[PDB]
Amino acid sequence: MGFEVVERPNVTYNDIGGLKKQLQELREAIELPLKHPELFEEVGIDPPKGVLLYGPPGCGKTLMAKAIAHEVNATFIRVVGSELVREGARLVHELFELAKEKAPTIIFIDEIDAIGAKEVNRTLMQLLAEMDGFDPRGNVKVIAATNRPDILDPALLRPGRFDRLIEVPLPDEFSRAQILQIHSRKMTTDDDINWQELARSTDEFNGAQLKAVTVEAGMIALRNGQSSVKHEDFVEGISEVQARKSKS
Ligand SMILES: Nc1ncnc2c1ncn2[C@@H]1O[C@H](COP(=O)(O)OP(=O)(O)OP(=O)(O)O)[C@@H](O)[C@H]1O
Repeated sequence: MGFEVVERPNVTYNDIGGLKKQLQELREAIELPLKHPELFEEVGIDPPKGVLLYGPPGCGKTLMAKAIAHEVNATFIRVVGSELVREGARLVHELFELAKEKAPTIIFIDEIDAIGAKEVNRTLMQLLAEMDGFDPRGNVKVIAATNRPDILDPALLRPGRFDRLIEVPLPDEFSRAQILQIHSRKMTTDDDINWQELARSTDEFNGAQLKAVTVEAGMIALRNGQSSVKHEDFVEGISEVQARKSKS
């Protein structure tokens, strides 16, 4: 095993709420040079080998990464940084070898800070070696995620590495309403549902907690033997997810 391999992920840009601007930057960074690498050679600019997504948990970094891979017909391989801390230089190598074999590939490195906090450590040094190894205009791209871009060893941020940075922030009020709608699409909801009030009531929620709200709302409707989900069900679901946060 070692790291998640997904032959072709079934996630699209329509599954992502809000994030239009940051999704566009990532598409311009990875999708454009994959679909039309010849343009980047004509103009004489090396596209980025690594894109670092940063921001708080559950705001859709992983989503975006899977969605890119889908659009561009690539394999998606995921490693978790905290799992790479024990060996593991060997594992980073096997990762990039496989990724080349199953190319086109999108490598997603979660929690990169676990490995690259600031003659460097042996696992981190493999990541550096592997990225200097493969060339841009090539068809293996790396995407990394972290809370703390400030705590990263500046060696990761040097040219030819993760020299393209995108902030993936908490959803704004409009985004939150989209996120709830998106995760309610498979589920019959009343016409009388006020998505925008629900969005006002979820100040500081992330995408994962908004999805969880949809899930509890659906579960409350079930326990009540309803055949559709009511506004008051979403309001109780918000209240439940807020309770769980408090129970870290
Ligand atoms: N903008 C969004 N639109 C739709 N769903 C979202 C969004 N953000 C988060 N979610 C939901 O929450 C779940 C977790 O999100 P995701 O794993 O992408 O967050 P993250 O930024 O990768 O956090 P981390 O990598 O630190 O765990 C996803 O499965 C997704 O379904």
